[PDB]
Amino acid sequence: GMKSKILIFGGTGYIGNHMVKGSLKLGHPTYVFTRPNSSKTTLLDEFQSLGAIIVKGELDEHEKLVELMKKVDVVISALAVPQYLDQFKILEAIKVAGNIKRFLPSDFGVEEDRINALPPFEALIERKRMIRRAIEEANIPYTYVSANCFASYFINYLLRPYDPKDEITVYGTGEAKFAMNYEQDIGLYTIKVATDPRALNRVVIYRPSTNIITQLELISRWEKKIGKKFKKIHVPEEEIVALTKELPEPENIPIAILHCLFIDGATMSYDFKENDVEASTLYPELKFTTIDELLDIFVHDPPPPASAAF
Ligand SMILES: NC(=O)c1ccc[n+]([C@@H]2O[C@H](COP(=O)([O-])OP(=O)(O)OC[C@H]3O[C@@H](n4cnc5c(N)ncnc54)[C@H](OP(=O)(O)O)[C@@H]3O)[C@@H](O)[C@H]2O)c1
Repeated sequence: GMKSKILIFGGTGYIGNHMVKGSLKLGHPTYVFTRPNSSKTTLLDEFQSLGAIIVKGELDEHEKLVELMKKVDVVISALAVPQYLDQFKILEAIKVAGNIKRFLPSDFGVEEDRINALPPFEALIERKRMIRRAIEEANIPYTYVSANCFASYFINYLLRPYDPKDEITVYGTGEAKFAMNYEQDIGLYTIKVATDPRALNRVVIYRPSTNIITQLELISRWEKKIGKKFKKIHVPEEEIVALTKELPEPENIPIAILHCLFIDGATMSYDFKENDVEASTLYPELKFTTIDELLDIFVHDPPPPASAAF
């Protein structure tokens, strides 16, 4: 009834599917824009069975976007890095429609307006900021979400639980702190704040105290969980730096993220600004799945590994 109608772009995506599910679970009328040449047919069928309205089309269909924007209240973009400036197509429709109550561009990472990485990653951040400036310039109501590290994503990446190897690779010293959150919670919380007046025109950061850790600490705890000690092999920072300069694109981009995440610890290298909102504090009936709980999940039923597109 009163439920805001939510439109999600990139809904079949890695993090996008969680926003679609949390939206439906929260009883929000949910529209999912997806490409006709969709290969996520089985996932779309699932969304459909959950009550979601599927809208096939291309971002180039400006008029379709405009007429669609008119039927919804909230717009969330969970598009991949390759499609970042394409968000200007979504932005143009919103502007023409004029009725959008909240717009969440595709961030869901580190806090771009307060951290600096190597040229490769610095370039992608610059783009996100371009989007942000355009949003504020037009006075479009928004919410900037810094979700920090996708947990299942990085546990698979750093621990390779689907590989009984005796060694484990540590980037840099492994002493750098970072925060990692379960993908399911990132989705649910993003939907909550997209309608939370407390997040209107604000930067929301997902940093629950129970999800801050270093590579070494993560490894050490995984070891206790499974009762197996691993041989640690470090990759010097200087080597990671050289690679970002040598390796081509997009190969060198995740190399720059790794340095920024696990070597620089850009997800913990800053203190909260006055206007910042840390989401775990917003809802007493909700909580982020903790690291220990996450390790438990990877023991009882580990989720499959995944790689982001660059
Ligand atoms: N913080 C972290 O640890 C972390 C990790 C990974 C990603 N991220 C961030 O999360 C956001 C989304 O990442 P993601 O990996 O979830 O995205 P993704 O799964 O790679 O892609 C999202 C969706 O984009 C649509 N799409 C793909 N190619 C397209 C094209 N050429 N034109 C139009 N639409 C296209 C697809 O949907 P359809 O097939 O339905 O059209 C796809 O499912 C990004 O901003 C990314 O940087 C953060």
